[PDB]
Amino acid sequence: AVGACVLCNSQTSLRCGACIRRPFLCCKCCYDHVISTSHKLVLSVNPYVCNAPGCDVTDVTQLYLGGMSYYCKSHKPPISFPLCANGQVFGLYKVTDFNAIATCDWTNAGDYILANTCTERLKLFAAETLKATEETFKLSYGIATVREVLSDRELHLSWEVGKPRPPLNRNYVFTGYQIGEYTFEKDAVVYRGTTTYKLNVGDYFVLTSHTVMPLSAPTLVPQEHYVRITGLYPTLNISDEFSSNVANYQKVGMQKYSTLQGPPGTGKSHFAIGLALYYPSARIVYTACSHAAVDALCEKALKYLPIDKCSRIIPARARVECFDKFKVNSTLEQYVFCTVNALPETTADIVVFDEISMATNYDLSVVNARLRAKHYVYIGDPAQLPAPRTLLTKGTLEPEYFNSVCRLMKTIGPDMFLGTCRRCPAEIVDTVSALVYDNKLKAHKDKSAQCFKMFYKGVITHDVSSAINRPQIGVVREFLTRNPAWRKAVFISPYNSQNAVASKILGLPTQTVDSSQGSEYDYVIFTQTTETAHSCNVNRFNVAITRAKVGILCIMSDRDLYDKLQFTSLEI
Ligand SMILES: [Zn+2]
Ligand SMILES: [Zn+2]
Ligand SMILES: [Zn+2]
Repeated sequence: AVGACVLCNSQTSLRCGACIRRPFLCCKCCYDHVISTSHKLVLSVNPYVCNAPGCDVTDVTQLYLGGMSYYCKSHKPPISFPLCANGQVFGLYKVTDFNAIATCDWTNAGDYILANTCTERLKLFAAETLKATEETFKLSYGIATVREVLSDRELHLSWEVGKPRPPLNRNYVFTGYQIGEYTFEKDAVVYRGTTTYKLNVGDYFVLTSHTVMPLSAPTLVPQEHYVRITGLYPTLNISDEFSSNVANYQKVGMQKYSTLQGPPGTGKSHFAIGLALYYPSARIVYTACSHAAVDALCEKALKYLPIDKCSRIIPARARVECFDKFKVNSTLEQYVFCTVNALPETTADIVVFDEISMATNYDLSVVNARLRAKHYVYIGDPAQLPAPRTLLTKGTLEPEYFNSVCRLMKTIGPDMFLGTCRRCPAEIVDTVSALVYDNKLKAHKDKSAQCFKMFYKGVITHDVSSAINRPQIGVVREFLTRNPAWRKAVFISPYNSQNAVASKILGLPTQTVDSSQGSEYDYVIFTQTTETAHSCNVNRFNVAITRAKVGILCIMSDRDLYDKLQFTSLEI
């Protein structure tokens, strides 16, 4: 019970017993906390409570040191010192932002803003507090017990009365009782077990609430600039394919950490793997939050790096099928491909952290904690989608508050920018260039003349809160009869329930914008479904239309985003 103060580091015996993370606070900082918030319980070796029998005064502002023990006003002896005096709380070795972080419920955008604009030690406190609150909220939702099993991909669920019903999408992963992790999709519900188990009638599902480990490492190690490439040895014989990136690879080697903003299809993955080929002896750990982002780096490595120096690290509690062509769990291979949550304790010459828009400060810290590296490279795009904030319901989280890397990218700018989109027809590139990239994204491809927009509000129905627009799906169905080439299109919409209906009426493969990110398709059909904040979010809209290599059809509800699309308008 003798640690360091989360605000000024000063050693102390005092934690805050009201904070859910119980942070060590120094005498000066502990006072400024307890006098300004509803937080009054101060723990030490013993708690700061009235030592008098039966007395229930725990508020430190109402307590005194009577010799060696603690008493309230009613029980203190004549010779006693008030625990709160001259801006201090009595303890051994004798904050506005900290107070907002410590007391907020994380339902408001301003909470996240302050967790990303505060000091570095307060970013870790914020990250721990948020994640603990997120997990304790999971305990609040109602248990689902199996009433009857229809098929191998359908059952009917009995929901706990009194406790709310969680959103039934891919985002909410349940644990069966352990018969493995299970997900659900909309009385018939589609059940997807990570284990093919005969789901017995009477078995129940709960959202797995995990213990939040404390953070120690910063989100971002302190920046060091070097005059020469440090601890890395470049090739001279370097493949013409990666000639464009060489000046940026020499920037990576001349700084402790670097930021790469790579808009869609600009060569992020190419940049990541080309770093290995430019420093052929350097040990590189490839990390991202999702298995899909780590698999994508694996696929690009399989093509350019020797397969006997690559390992795919898989946690023994396997959640979804991931990359199978590398040696599994060989922690010591020159090239290690691992999700942030599964990272081992190791060192590296270079750490490459991919899809940085999806990373939380919690993740940024866990990386700096498990990996000690000569160089850290952060790759992604603050104009693409952040991790879902399940507690955030009031206000939108702007890109500059996604995490510490995105904040640097949006304030001082990224160290390196991939400026040329090679995936998308120019109609899409020009639209997103103006929308989110300040006219700095350039199109390699010509206009395809296969990018179309239709303004059609249709009719919005709701599967609980998830939205459906049957007319917008109807307009698409009529388009498909006249446009046979599009028969191979991926259907994209901001809503699972819109996609479930699109799948039955159209038979097209189906993707939410969020699940589409990092993917590409020749033809995309996008139905905006609604004019909500969710469906009008410029990041989500940017990701939606930059999935397409050849054609896109956008059935829009929002006049603003419709008018911004530099697409051929359709009638009907
Ligand atoms: Zn302090
Ligand atoms: Zn507190
Ligand atoms: Zn008392």
